[PDB]
Amino acid sequence: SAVPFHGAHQAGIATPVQDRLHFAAFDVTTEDRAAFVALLKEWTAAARRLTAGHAVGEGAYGGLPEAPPDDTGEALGLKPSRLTLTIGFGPSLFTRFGLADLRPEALADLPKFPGDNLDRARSGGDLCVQACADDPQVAVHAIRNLARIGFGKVVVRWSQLGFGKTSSTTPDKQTPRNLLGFKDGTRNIAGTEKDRLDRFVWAAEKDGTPWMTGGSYLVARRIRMHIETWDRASLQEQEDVFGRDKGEGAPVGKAKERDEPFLKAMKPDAHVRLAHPDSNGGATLLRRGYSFTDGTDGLGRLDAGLFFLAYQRDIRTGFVPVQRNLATDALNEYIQHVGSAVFAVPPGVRDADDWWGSTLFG
Amino acid sequence: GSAVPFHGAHQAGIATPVQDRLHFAAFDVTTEDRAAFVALLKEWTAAARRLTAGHAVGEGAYGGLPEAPPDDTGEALGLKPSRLTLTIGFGPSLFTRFGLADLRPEALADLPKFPGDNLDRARSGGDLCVQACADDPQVAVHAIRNLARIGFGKVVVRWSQLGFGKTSSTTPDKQTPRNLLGFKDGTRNIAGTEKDRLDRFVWAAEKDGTPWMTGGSYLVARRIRMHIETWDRASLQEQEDVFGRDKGEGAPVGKAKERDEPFLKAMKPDAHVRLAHPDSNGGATLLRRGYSFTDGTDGLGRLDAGLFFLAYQRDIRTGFVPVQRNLATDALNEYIQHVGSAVFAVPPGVRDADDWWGSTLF
Ligand code: HEM
Ligand code: HEM
Repeated sequence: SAVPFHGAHQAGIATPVQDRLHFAAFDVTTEDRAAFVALLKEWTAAARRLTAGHAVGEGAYGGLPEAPPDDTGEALGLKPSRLTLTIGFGPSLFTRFGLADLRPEALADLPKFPGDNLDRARSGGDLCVQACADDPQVAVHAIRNLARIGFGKVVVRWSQLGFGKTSSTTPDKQTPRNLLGFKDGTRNIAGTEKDRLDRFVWAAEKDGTPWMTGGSYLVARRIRMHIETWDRASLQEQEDVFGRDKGEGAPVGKAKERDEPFLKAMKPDAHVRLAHPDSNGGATLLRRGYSFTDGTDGLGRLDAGLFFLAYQRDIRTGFVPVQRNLATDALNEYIQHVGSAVFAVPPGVRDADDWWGSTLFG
Repeated sequence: GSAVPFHGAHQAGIATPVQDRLHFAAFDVTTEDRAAFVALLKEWTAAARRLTAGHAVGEGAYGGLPEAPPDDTGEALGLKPSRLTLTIGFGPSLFTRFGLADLRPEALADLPKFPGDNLDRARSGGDLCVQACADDPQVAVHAIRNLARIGFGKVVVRWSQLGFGKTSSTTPDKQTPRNLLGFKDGTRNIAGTEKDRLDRFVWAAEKDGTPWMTGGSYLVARRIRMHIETWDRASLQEQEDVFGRDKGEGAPVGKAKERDEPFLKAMKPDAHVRLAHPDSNGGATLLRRGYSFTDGTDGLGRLDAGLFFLAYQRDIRTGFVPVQRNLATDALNEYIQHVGSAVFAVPPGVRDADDWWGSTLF
């Protein structure tokens, strides 16, 4: 029911994937480094309470009548619901507070990729908070109260709600399906694979940026799906796009979802074949994304897709080579990348006296 | 994760326990062929039987001819029914078509202008609606998406609204949920067990003057934006004064327990509960069944937040209209704005496997 907040690493990366997401990018409006550090400390105090299912500050009620309550109250009576709060720092943060020479080289700007149609207003950001929980109101409450605590020092640049599986009704070892109807997550780095996490996800001291040791790098892409076009494709076209069948999710020519793929049996521009580590010099990613459905656009089409999140030890050797290799992906006909951001996710909060960003700000 | 029975004298999704998630879609009709529209209603009813039982529509999501699109888009495969209910309604504009003019119920009244309205016409109205409620958002989206696909060329989605969490209750024996202002919302509603009150206030009766509507209800939908910046800087006393209940327990002012009966004379004259209470409106009583929403940011550095208000009633003229008229002096008006609106006639239930949505009208 709760996930420990403290550790060598931030929670919400290798910890079990929760049913819901509220992801928010913030822009910083203060130039005062001391005021920003103060905020990080207050945010960390609030996060400790939130992830344990307690209200922030003095609480949501019972205080002075003439004062606004410290907590806005909409999570009263709810459980912690495995809430994790994961903070990250965008490249643009390092132009402030004299941090320019502390930007990690692994926090690389992404190139323009073919077919990008990025909405500037739903891209970038000085920092992010990823709120994952099994109850979406727990996640929203966390973001709403962090933004309220930060008011005057940060503003919300963009936000995205997402959903995965509903654990109360769906088994844990069942692979969830994305909104194209295919199982999504079969060949991924699991949180149990400590060695693969050290190799592919966690920043190491020898990587060149000491304050990031134990952190990770996050790529976020809001990927719209062209639902109505996809739904008019034949079953064979859909399966040819991925290289797996739709019902079982087995690789072509195999029987079971978890059978290892035979890449030469897939079409040359099939998604799995292009994204597989063997096709990318061994590049391997921790995918931790969520489906979204925001409504319908002005043409009646479903505004839906995948809020893709990938964690890696170095953006240059993780997301960039794989996404570059998708230049000819058969899936490109049915998707469009419309938002993007990258973040350096710092190491964990070690104990009750530590605070978000302490290794960077000291 | 269980199924809610689809057949009955009334449609499910009204008196039914309120499910965690909402996907509401309003459709406009694009065909002038009454026969083709009746055929759609029958095909939609057949799909709804499958969907509410947790089965795929038509011949299924895979295993068909490779060269044909699958009958079901597949993203709900392996999921439980999740208490999915599908509730159809007919908007007043529908009755300008198919020779239905003289069948428009008088109880399906157009709403007057209310002070403070700022209604977006694009996200208002609609020839018909489908309310999809379920505990699993993927199940709800799947249902809307597949109904829309089946209806291609005969209906188009006009607007849609997702609700990430309920703000209503038809089960007073379960915990009352909170809206994004942090107050319990749903304490004094109509419970699904209160058969006499549902007959008096919710279900249309033959004697009311429209026989085809016997057993149905009337639905008002209002999209309400919340000014959370303004609210969140108000004092606790101000917030509690606005409603007439305390924030922590949700008891009427002066009393100890949520479900103690309000003593209205102890509330401020402009308190929401005092103004909305049946005793202040000649006995007018509503079944409220709304959900919270957030659609990103407002572009001004803040989270967007609202309440998608849904009310069912026996006659719009004796339910929503008098109550909302009495809210002209509501203290809550300082913190909300109605920005979308629609009314629908919700026909009687689908009696058995031979029946179909709208059969008593057509
Ligand atoms: C809407 C967009 C996308 C959809 C629907 C999608 C869907 C899928 C599916 C169905 C699979 C096979 C099952 C699995 O192993 O998870 C898969 C695998 C994979 N995808 Fe995607 N994907 C999308 C975007 C991306 C992007 C943007 C990247 C990276 C830049 C990516 C990288 C991968 C990787 C690495 C695998 C595993 C390949 C393997 O090792 O077998 N995907 N994806
Ligand atoms: C964002 C908008 C609104 C919010 C935050 C809100 C909030 C509340 C709250 C906190 C209660 C007290 C607990 C309860 O009995 O449910 C309440 C009661 C009630 N509300 Fe609202 N409400 C809103 C809009 C409306 C509207 C538009 C109507 C009808 C036109 C309405 C009608 C009622 C009724 C009939 C009651 C029960 C009064 C009683 O019999 O005691 N509300 N509302």
